[PDB]
Order: sequence, then structure tokens, then C-alpha cells
Amino acid sequence: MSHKVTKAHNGATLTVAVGELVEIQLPSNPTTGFAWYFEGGTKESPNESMFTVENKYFPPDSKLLGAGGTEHFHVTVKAAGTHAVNLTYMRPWTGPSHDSERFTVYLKAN
Repeated sequence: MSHKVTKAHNGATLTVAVGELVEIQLPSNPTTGFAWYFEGGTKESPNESMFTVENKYFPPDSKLLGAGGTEHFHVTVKAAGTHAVNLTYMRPWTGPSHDSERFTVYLKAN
């Protein structure tokens, strides 16, 4: 019953309770050296009193070499307001650029 959001929900605003966990699932292929990071370049929440985050990678069930898996970000809003979760698919030693893929979801808590 946790909200499960995927790349299709880029730009969505989800109404959520403070303390409620939201699961974001994004395609991700570690064999490229790219992964999803907060727009700033790390896996950590920009501010934990606003929302906390945990992350885990799941490889593809096919176990096929070179095949993409899925990263799961478990986000829990901790304060009322509308929180932008802004992620960017990057190689962490290069950082973002014009052609980097981005994902955003807004989490609105009362």
C-alpha cells in the first residue's frame, strides 16, 4: 500500500502523510557506471528533517549480463509541505550536464 512511483510519474505530485513511505523505482544499469543520484551528486537526502531516503539496487531477474536492473528509493516525508525529489542519472565522477536524464516527483504532505 506504499505508493509505488516509476519513471512514468516524472513530474507527478503525490499527496502523502508525514511519516508515510513512498517507493520510487527507476531503471538503472550499473554496468554503465551510471546510477541515480540526488541532483547534487550523492544518494543522500538533501535534508533529513524534510524527508529521509534509503536506496537499494535490484538486478534483473534474468541474470543476463549487461542487462539493466532497477534502483528503489524509499522516501519518507518528515515535515508538512511539498517536497521536490530531484534525481539525475549520472556517472558520479562526471556529474550532470544538458543531456543527463532527470526525474522529479513532488511529495505533498499536510
